[PDB]
Amino acid sequence: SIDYVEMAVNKRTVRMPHQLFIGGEFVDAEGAKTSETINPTDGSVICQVSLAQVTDVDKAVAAAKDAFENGRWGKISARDRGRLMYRLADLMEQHQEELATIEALDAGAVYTLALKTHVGMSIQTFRYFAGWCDKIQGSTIPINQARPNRNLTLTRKEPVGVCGIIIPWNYPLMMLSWKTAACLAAGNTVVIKPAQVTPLTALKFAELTLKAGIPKGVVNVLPGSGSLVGQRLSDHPDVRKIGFTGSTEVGKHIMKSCAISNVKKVSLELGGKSPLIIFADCDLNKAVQMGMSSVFFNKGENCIAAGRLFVEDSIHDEFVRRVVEEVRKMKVGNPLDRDTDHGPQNHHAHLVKLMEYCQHGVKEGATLVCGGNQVPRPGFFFEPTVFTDVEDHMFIAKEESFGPVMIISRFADGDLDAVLSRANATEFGLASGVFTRDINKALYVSDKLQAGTVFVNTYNKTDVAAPFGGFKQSGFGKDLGEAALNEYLRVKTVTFEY
Amino acid sequence: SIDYVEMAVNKRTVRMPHQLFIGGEFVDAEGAKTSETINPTDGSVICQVSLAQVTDVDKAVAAAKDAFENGRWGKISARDRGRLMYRLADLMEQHQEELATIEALDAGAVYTLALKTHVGMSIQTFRYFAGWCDKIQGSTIPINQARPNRNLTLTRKEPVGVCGIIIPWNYPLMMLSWKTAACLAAGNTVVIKPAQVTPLTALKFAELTLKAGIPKGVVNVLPGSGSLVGQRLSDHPDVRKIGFTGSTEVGKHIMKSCAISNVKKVSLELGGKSPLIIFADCDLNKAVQMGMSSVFFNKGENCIAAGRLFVEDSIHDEFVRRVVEEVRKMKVGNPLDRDTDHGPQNHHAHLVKLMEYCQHGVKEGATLVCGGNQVPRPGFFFEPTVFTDVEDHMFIAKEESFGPVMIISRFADGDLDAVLSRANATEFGLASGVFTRDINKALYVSDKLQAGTVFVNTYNKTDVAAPFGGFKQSGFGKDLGEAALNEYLRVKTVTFEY
Amino acid sequence: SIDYVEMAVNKRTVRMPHQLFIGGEFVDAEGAKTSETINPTDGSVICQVSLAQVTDVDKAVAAAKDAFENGRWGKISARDRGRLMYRLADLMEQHQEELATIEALDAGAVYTLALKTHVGMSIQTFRYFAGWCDKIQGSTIPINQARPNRNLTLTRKEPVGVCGIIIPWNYPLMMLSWKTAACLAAGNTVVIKPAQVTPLTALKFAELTLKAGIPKGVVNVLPGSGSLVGQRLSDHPDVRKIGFTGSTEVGKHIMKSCAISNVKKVSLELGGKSPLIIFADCDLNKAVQMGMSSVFFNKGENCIAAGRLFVEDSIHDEFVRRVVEEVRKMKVGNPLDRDTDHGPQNHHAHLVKLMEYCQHGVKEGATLVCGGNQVPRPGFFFEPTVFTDVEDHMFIAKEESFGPVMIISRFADGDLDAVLSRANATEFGLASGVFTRDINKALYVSDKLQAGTVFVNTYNKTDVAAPFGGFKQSGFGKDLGEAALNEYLRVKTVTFEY
Amino acid sequence: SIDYVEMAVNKRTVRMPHQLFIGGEFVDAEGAKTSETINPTDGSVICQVSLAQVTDVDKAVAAAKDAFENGRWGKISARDRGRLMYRLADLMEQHQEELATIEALDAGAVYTLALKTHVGMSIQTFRYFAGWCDKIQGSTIPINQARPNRNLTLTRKEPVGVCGIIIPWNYPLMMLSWKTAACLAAGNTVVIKPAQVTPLTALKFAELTLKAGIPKGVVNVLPGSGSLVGQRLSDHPDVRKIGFTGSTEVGKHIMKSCAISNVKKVSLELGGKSPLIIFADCDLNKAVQMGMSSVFFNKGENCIAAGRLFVEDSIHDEFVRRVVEEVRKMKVGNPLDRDTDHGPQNHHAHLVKLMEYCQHGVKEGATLVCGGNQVPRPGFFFEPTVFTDVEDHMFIAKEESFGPVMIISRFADGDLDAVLSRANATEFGLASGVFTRDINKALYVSDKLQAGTVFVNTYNKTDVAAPFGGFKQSGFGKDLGEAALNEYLRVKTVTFEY
Ligand SMILES: Cc1cc2c(C(C)C)c(O)c(O)c(C=O)c2c(O)c1-c1c(C)cc2c(C(C)C)c(O)c(O)c(C=O)c2c1O
Repeated sequence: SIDYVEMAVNKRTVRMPHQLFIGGEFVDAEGAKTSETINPTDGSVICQVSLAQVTDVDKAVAAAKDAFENGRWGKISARDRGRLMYRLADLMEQHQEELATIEALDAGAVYTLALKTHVGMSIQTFRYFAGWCDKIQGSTIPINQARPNRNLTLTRKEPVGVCGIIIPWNYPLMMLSWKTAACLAAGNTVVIKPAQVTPLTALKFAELTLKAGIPKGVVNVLPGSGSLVGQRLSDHPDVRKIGFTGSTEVGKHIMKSCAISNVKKVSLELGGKSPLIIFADCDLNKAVQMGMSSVFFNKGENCIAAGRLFVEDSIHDEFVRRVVEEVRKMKVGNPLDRDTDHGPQNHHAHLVKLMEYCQHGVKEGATLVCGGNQVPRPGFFFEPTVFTDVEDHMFIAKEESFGPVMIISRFADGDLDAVLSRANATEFGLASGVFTRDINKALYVSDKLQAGTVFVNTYNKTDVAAPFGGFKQSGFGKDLGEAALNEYLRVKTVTFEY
Repeated sequence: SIDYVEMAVNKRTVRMPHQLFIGGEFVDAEGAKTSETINPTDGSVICQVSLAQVTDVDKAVAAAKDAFENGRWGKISARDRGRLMYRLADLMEQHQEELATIEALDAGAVYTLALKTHVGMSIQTFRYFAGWCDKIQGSTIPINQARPNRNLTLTRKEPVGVCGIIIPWNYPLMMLSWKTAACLAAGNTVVIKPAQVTPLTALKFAELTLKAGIPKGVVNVLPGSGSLVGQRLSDHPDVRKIGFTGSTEVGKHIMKSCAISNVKKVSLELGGKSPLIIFADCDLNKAVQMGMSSVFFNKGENCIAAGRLFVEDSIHDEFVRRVVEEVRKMKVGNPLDRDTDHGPQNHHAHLVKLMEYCQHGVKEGATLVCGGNQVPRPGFFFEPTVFTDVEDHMFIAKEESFGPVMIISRFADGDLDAVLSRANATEFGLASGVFTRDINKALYVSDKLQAGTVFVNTYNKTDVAAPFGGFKQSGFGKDLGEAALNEYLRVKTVTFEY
Repeated sequence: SIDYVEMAVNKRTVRMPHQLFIGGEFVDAEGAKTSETINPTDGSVICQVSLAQVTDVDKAVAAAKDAFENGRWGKISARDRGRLMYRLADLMEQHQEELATIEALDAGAVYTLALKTHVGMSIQTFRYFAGWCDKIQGSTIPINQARPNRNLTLTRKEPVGVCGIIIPWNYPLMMLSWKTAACLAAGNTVVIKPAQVTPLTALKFAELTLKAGIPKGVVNVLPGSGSLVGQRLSDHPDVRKIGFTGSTEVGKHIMKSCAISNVKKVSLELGGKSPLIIFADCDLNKAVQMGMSSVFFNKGENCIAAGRLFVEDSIHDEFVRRVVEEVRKMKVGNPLDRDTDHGPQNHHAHLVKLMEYCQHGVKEGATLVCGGNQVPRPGFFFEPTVFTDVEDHMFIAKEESFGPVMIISRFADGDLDAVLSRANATEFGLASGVFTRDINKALYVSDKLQAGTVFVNTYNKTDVAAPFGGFKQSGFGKDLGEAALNEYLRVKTVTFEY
Repeated sequence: SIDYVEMAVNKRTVRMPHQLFIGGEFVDAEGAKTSETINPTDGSVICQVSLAQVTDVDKAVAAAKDAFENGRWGKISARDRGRLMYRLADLMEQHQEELATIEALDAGAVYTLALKTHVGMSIQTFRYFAGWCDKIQGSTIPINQARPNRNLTLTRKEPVGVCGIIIPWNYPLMMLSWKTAACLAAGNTVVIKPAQVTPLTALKFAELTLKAGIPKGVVNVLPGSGSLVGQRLSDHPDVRKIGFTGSTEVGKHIMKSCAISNVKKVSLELGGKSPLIIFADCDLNKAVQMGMSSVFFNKGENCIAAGRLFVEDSIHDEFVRRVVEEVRKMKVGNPLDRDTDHGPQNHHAHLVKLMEYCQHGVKEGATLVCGGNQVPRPGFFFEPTVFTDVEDHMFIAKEESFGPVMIISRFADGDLDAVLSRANATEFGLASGVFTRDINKALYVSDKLQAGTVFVNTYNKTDVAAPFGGFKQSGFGKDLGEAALNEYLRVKTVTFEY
């Protein structure tokens, strides 16, 4: 009998769950504590959400150890687990207008992608990663056949324990499923520390599993403070695995728990500085458009998006002045409004956090080729900014903006390794990109970039079986791929003899 | 023109290298600093060995970045790399009397295994792991074939960088090669922080590569202090990977560098508490002998050896009183002496470090069924001790002895899960064992033990293609196997389109 | 608008397809030719089925070359192919009472397995082998990196062409899916030459794909004469691959087309002489029961079933006299009748074909310990026969019975290699078996048997990811496993350079 | 005490073995039968070689079943087998002047490649394929873990039996080793039916194994008649495997034994019609030279060499008239003579067999742009011929020449699929080629060619780890690669339970 302040918004009764779903039920935090959520389109508040404490971390990793151990999920055969996980996708996509508008409402994400991605892109990873439940294998090798005896082996892939779930702030709901598939499938159960700014898409998901009847205590979400609930899950002895994506900061401090508390594996992701090295030889009509889609996607709140958009001289002002036109083409409106092409940032201070970045570089001597300050309306709409020719020593060409701020640079006509060593030199080593058509110019674009997905001639390809991770300065541990069930599952050995 | 105080010992001119082989040559430490080595058979000293400083860690990870980058090893085709690594095995096994007697002399290891293991067991892993040089593969998947375009992919396996080499103290030379194969092969070069108590087997190896002409700066060894040279390699920015085996201690403090300095992967191993659950149903003649070989091997200095030798009641005193006879059968003598069946421990205080362990349990109420104190001769020979019936709460049945101290326990006749939950409860989760013949009693021995190599009906199988690692409380990262070239090699992605 | 003589039988409207589904539709043979089907429970006929000609083999391998080339299946991306193949499993298992009762009706298979296997066992291999559609890989090696140039490679796995489908007679429907998964998945399309005695389970499957909307001309089934339709598919130039299981005869004559017509690969399976070497040490209660289930399964029409049931002396009459009781325990009734434990053979003359086998050995001097002749009822029920002690030179201990005729032999108490060389000497080298508990007696049971699945302590394990084939005298080419997509997919090479 | 008519030729005592090395010794054929060898440089004879009978095929496959079964090779551990096979490479390359000049003398091969390839290229495949002796693996999967029991598996890779060795006529010695590595390594032994025209390089190899002391009866070579010794090995029951490369003819008649005699696997290769589709965009200086090296290599006796050298219009006469100059540049001389760039064909009538091919096309209307008839000197030197513009219907543009007869065609400037469908239409589907630099023109060159090694921008790369085979009309079964030990080794299954 969970309570909801029923929100008949966007032609649908939005019920975004408030409680802390634990032990089979949604419940409040310590003493009926709470934590609100913000309407980023206006700065408004939406509703009340309980915010757990260190009172709860004693409860989640002990109550979600029920599903792991005793009930249905702990032991049911390989089929119905996926077959139950698969039925989730049956209910969920039916209610995309729930997860579309909600994530259109929670994190202000535009409705146009709120339908395609914010439910659709989740519908895929439910069914692609619900695959390997009854399909995962041993691989068991030729042990020493010890004469005069006869030997054997069979290693295997086994679940680990209980896991940590730190969804980032930017992509709240869809990046729940991207970490609700590779975690549950490996045999274990989950306990989620969502983003509390937009936790209402996250908490909305588990209610469907309620009807969907997954074994009790298999999935439990947990809003909370920044580094208490995270740390309290970051140090508990019971927890076995840990999922997070966010700043570069939290890890080097959170990764000191893992040197101490319980040596359990770690899974952290950091934002990046993808250099999108556009030559001019590619089709200039698409060198700008998908180039313009390369950065300004989903109002700039893109995880890997390339904020250093190199261009050859021959098309720069061309690419600029055309893109300069394209910077004007966008729509700023209600994300649930179909025509909306640009919405507000996630949060209030962050629009500040982006603007000074603009202000930083502009003071350096940066060609503020448009905007750079807040769109003059409630919420935190920001003017899509376009710098120019900013070299590396400046502060804008090193910091992660976290905004739709196209921050160009430039090089010599046809350069391969030098300026791309201005694409190679950034320590944020997540993504990359390139455009080209003569691929005697894509033979040296993708070999040498020490990046984690060394694209060529495209970008923006959020698709389920693209196995993904990051290199040095944005984490380790791969998501959205087969290795996702490479670490999540523990390797046993055996060694018989007769 | 390296200098050696030529040691014509054991019918052979022992030249154990003293210097710090860097930049292509063996050289001394800071200001001609040194660090001695101990003769564990007598407590004597052998010779002088320079001990590097933080002056050197600026030199190794910058000079061994030469082989990686510019010379032969950085770029030569896949064949001659193994073909050069393979020629190493041509020279080395010819001089087993070098690495046999030396390791018979350095770490006091008996000659009987000094020939079979301390060179022979190294001769294997040179040639089994010199295999995959020109044999390692991509595995490149079906990317979204994006209509109306046509797509592709090809991931790959790439070297990482420069690595850290902390050979443990116990198995000095052979465990060099076990980490001189999986490291060099992946494309990178190596820099070795050996055990300085017995660094003279370690430093002896690289001289053969000198004749063997491996590319310069590919292999460089480095004696040094405990946690300076280790830490100074534990924090440098240049270093990319790190190899160590030793105490459980150093990691939880060393693993705080990896949360900070440069996030590079880690590879650490800790000693263990393998419960060797001998039923009586196995052949009692071999239930004792290989059981007796299960612990007392190479004078107790065994990395995974089972120091909790469970036995059913029916054979306990039988297994005891027979093994009690077998505890007497052993030889204590010069390890290079063929008849020697038991030598001294590694080091002086450690024989203390083992004896109080004996003294600890005996004060608890432990049946000191023999010995327990130092063999009355120079060096640090120790009397093979046999306790009995020691339950878990005591200090001996929880601590790692690090000695040939057979520390029994006991259970009910035919028990499967309970007493093996006294085999399951220890957090040192490296090895295991079991004996049995009716393998309706090996169906529940090996499934449930949360250990890393869940043996059945044998033990002691140091062989090259037995892929090995540890579980929770002794590290993470697998050695001596195919996954050894699973982490050492970085995964790239590509994504074309036409 | 396919026609069906609607059969409201077994509480369900059996529509078993009659036509020759080609070019997208079910259609009749040459000139409206036909070929009937037999009710094996009674000798009755069920309905009319067109029987194609050499008029059709010009049509199938030219019309099913449509799906391969132009329509949806030829080019759709990796996902929906499985996603369309997966939706097949959505419809099909819903109508198990169709494929259960039909195969309960077509081939007289008992309903008890008609539900579990004759639809259930097909439901698995739809979903396990619908896996590898979007999951199959290249594996692309280190080509000579030719200095002063720079090289590469990427091999791949590609579909072959059009294939040949000869389902055997015994397991009509379920062995359709076992060859409807590994064939379709590799990129190609299929054309089926089913068993015309029981083609009504086979032809029933493709109607569901009609609703299931697989690309046109991807699947086409074809009843026909014995060695015309088979030969006419055995010699056509267009056909690229060929699937068949049946007698040892047809191949050595059919394999002369492959030396001539078009050199395309071949896939043939032959029945076998699995020696099921039961020691007595195994649990005698299960040494008989699963031993009795080892032969008499699905009324003896078992593909690999062990018809030489060795036993130690100590239990022979015991195992006999108990099994002698068990030979009486069985039910002979309507296969769709739940209590039915034994049904008729497939066909009329075959019950003859089995009885003389009985008659053969009995004339030799065989202890006809029960029955041996026809059950006195319509259809062709046969009395479960049990011989004894028949040695090898006789005709029964060499011929394939193709019946539930438990044909024992015997040996010395505890013999390992000699009598098992009466298990080793038979050239039918498909299966094997053994029972044992002390597995110092399963150390020499399974090493030396030159068989294709060298079982120990079980049998009867028809499961999807058990990769299966045969050795010398029963074919070559493996089914029900990963190598199934090892041959079906052609290996390309490439070799770049820059 | 083998006899040799000692030939102190080429500054070295050529001992080419005459006998039939069987049962450990070299011996003569039936009744001291013989079979000569021809000096192709002059038509001269070299010496006497016994030619076995069907008297011998009773001896080889029974005497070489000794090594397989009883002696050293049957059972010695994995190391020394390669270690003995590896020592072969120690002796053999030392005597390259033996195998260089001999093959310079036997098959008239030029000394320039007689050193690099005819011993050097053999020295590689001895050591690359002597690798996998002690390195080959199981791969043993997750069998149904059948609750309430606990299951396992371990498949493996096992030797097959005795094999058939039909070295072709063209590349006599080096193609011995290419089939002396993948055969011996898999556990079995070998019996060689070499080319009797040039059997003196072949028979020369096994003498070194005599000193090299491989286990007796592991290797036995056998000169003989065309289709008796081949057929007599083609039908024997004992033989298990079969190796041959030669005409397209012998197989479709020899492959009728395999449908009958003993169903054992088959390995046959046929010559090809590689279309070497040179665009003009590639460097025209190398478009001719390596193009000219693409066909005229080792005096035209090239197994896969592209005898249909397409060219764009823009460079045709250019490529022609320059290559026309290059057709003149070559040297015709003694193959052991260093300056020799062109030698005679293998045999007397074959130079006829090539000339009428010239005569065939020239009568069709072919531009005989040079030569076309015999070089006017003893032996069978042939004038390097260059046709032009010959379209497909003619006889020269369909037949395999088997000569250095550059037989051009032509197309439209920049054509991709049409004229390459004159590269795609030939049913000889072994090799291919292409030149290009803008690899928007190598994106459609290599995808669609139904060939077995779909080259781009190079050719002529005989290297050991290039896994090789053929497509439809030149055989099946891959050589010089990892799959070479994919078929040669039989797959076992096991299936335990507890
Ligand atoms: C991967 C693939 C899947 C296809 C499928 C799926 C959905 C089953 C079809 O259904 C289908 O109809 C296809 C036919 O078009 C088809 C197809 O062509 C390819 C393909 C492609 C796109 C490019 C290749 C290249 C490029 C660099 C040009 C190679 O270099 C190369 O070597 C290849 C070979 O491996 C190679 C190749 O196989």
